[PDB]
Amino acid sequence: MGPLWLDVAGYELSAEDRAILAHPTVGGVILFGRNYHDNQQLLALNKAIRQAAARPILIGVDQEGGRVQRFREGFSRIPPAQYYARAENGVELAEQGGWLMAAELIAHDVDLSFAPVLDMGFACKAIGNRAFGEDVQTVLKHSSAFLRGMKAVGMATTGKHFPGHGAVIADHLETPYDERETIAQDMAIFRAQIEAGVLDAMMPAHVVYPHYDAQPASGSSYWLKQVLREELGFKGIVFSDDLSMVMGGPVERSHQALVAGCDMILICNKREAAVEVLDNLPIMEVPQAEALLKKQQFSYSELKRLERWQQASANMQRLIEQFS
Repeated sequence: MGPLWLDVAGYELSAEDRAILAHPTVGGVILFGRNYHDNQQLLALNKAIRQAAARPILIGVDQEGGRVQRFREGFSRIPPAQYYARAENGVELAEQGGWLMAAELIAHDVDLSFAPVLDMGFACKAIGNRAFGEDVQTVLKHSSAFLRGMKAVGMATTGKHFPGHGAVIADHLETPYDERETIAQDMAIFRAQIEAGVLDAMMPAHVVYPHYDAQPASGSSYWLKQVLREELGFKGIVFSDDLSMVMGGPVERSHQALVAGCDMILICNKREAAVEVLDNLPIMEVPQAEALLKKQQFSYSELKRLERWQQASANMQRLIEQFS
């Protein structure tokens, strides 16, 4: 695997997608709703992706439940992360949620979902009910549960959005700011999940914490190195934010993400810029990214035979209905 995650246009690989997936700078492919028509089509495309790379490669997606579920039709609907803690059954249900979400991606040949959201609070319009809670305990208590489900089926985990996007309650510049003099609680959540060793990966917030550092966390040496590696001893993979959203052109920016301390970089919704990176960036391997590869393998028929799937999909459906 190389460092670059990119995307494709639709339901099937084009000639150009194929030539690009064979380039050793690509490490992974991130799928969106636009790449999903139906269960069999999804399987066929993921099979075509792995085939064109002729080498291990990652297939990722943002499948959190609720406001962010790329694949809905033909899947179990997963509730907003927020709901779990509102049932008096929350830990039990969050785990089922995480297990069901993870299990079904895997059943369709996807390695990982970019989750869980470890942000605190609901006031950030963009995070909202994507968060597990408004306080450190609620959040830790329920995302640990979601985390454990993911891991039970062999799915690598990704805490986002470090060091915490849940209080970004402002908005007329290009980059979002969070001007608190301290974000100690928001970050205590990432710290504990790191210490417990339950995250394989971490996605940084594209947010400036002016009290701390001038750069957006996703592109900040302080946040990704001093804080994330040195102060917290995180040992997993570090993603960049989508490098499409100062620093220079595509290849200039990627280079900064990497120097800032990202192990991998995402370039979405801009094919020309991904290609510019493939053509001009010196080749680097990210072998430790092998750790994100899904660890189990099964089909959707085999899965739908576990009592566990039958309970979980029934229990998620009613959890959703319970809080319309």
